[PDB]
This record gives sequence, structure tokens and C-alpha cells, in this order.
Amino acid sequence: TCPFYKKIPGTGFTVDAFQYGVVEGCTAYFLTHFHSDHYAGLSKHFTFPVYCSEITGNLLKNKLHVQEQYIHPLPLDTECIVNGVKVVLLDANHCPGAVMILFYLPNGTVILHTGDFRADPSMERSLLADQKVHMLYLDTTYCSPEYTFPSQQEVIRFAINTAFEAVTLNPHALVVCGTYSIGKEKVFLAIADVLGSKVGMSQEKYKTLQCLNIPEINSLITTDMCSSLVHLLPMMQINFKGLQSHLKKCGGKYNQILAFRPTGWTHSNKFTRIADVIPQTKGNISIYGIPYSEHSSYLEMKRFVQWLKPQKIIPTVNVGTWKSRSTMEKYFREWKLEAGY
Ligand code: NI
Repeated sequence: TCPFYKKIPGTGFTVDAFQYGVVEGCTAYFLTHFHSDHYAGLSKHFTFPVYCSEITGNLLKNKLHVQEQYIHPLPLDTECIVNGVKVVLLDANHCPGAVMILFYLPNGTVILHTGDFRADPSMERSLLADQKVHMLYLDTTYCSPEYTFPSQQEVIRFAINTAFEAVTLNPHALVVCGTYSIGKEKVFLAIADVLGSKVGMSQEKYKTLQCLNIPEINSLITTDMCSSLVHLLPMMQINFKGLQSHLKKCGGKYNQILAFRPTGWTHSNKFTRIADVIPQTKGNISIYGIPYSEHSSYLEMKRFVQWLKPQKIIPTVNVGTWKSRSTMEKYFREWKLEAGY
């Protein structure tokens, strides 16, 4: 059945709740972003109103075939009325089209649902600054102090410099990047830009990227693999076997692969700086795991919450075990006593 942390009290609304069949009492289903654990259940047979960003609505229409009449895209940073309730969509700094949702309840309660987000000090100057938030439905993915990671800018600098050096030493090296969802497009687009190439990819993945309103995209991507020296593959093919296989398919155009796996977190982060990252190598194949995150680090999360000062926090991630739930609740109380709210 639908869990309580997916329901917005005082409304007929749910968030990211498409796999429970008809939710009793639901008048509008919000979708924060186009990731499968959140859209799970949508298809061309869905006949209830879906509220989302423009980009998420492009993916619903083109990838899932949801009928246009049930897609309700809203502009960001704009007061909108949905079934008599004021809402605002805010950029969540997650994947393309991902939003946070502000609900202004008829009784005067204000609720922020972060969806999935990577907290940023820029958020402290959005429409959030303008009123008090009483309840926070929080993306707690990395809510423990072991989770540190570098800025996205530092990670992309490392990837650009590594790729440019390799290909300049060996003009017959191929760069491969893994993907299994939207998000993290900066990794492959930045590397292709420094090398003067388009990114080559499957017809399915090209279609997906063409829904994202990315500026000048026709100039950066292609389905012609032969004309590209940065290839995108399924994350599952980023291993020695899969890459050896791919290299055979390129017909002797290349004699070396340098591959990137943008993971979330990996426990090399507790010890190792970005400067000191090294690949796994076999033969003429090297694989780099780079800590490019689209979720908050522990410190980023803590800063956002201590700035916002909510009266009540409802975690949305890691809620399945008592030990996780109790650990998170202890951090929330620490943050509140340190900051004085
Ligand atoms: Ni996500």
C-alpha cells in the first residue's frame, strides 16, 4: 500500500506514487523527476492528472507514451493553483527536469518536498527565502557523515584533463562513458567538447537526450558511432569483457579504451582525494570510477536544513530499517540543538 511519506496531508495529493494502483483519495499525482524508482507504474493507460516539469512531461509523452491530455507541465519559479491549492516548482539540482515542490495548505501550513536533490547555497535565494516552511519531506540518500564528495566542477575538471591527456598521447584511443538513466550528462558532454567530437550513442539514448531542452544539443550528440570518438554505453557494459567486445566492433579504428563510470559514492572517498584517483587496468583498457553525485553530501544536506529550520522532517530515503530511521533521527536532533531552532 502507499506509504505515508508519499502523501501530502490536507490535500488530495501524492508524490512519486505510481506503483500502488489507484490511491484512494488522490485527485492529483505529482512526479518530481524521470527516474524509474519514481515513475514506476506510469504508461499510455494512465488516466489521472500528472503534474510535473516541462522536461519530465516531454519524457512521459515520448518515452512512456502517456497521453497528452493527462500531462500537466508547470513552469518553474511560478505560483500555480492545482485543485484549489497553491504550489511552486523549484529546481532540485538533480537530473534534467527534476524539481522540489512547495505546497501552501489552506490552513496556512507550508510543506517542501525535495524529491531527489543536491542541496546548494543558491537555493537559499529562491522563493524559499520568502516564507517559513513547517514540514520538510527530505531526500536522505547520503544522510551520514562518511558521505563526503567533491564538487561537480572538481570532478569534471579531473575527467576533462585525464581524457585530453590520453587522447593527445594516443590519437587512436577511444573514450567510453557509462549511463543507465538521465543525469550526469556533463560528464560525457564536457569530455566530447575538449576532444572536438560529438558523443555517439544508440537511437534509444539519443531520443531520450532530445527531450531535455539542452542548448545546442544537435551540435553535441549523434547516432553515427563511426564519426565519434566518445561513445556512450549501458553502465552494464563498463567492464573488461564488455569493453573488449566493443573495441572489436570498431574495426581496427582504435587500439586503446579509456572508460568512465560515474558512480554515486564509493569508500575510496573516506581516504582518497580526487587528485589521487587511479584506474583499474587490464591490457589496453583502463576504467575510472569518478564520484560525480547528483545527491546532497552529508554536509550540504546539514547546511540546507540548518538554514531552513523546519518544524518537522519526514525522510523519503533509507526508511526501510529501524537502525537507519533511528540514526537519521539522531542527526536531525543534533542539527536542531547546534543551530537553536
Ligand atoms: Ni533520482
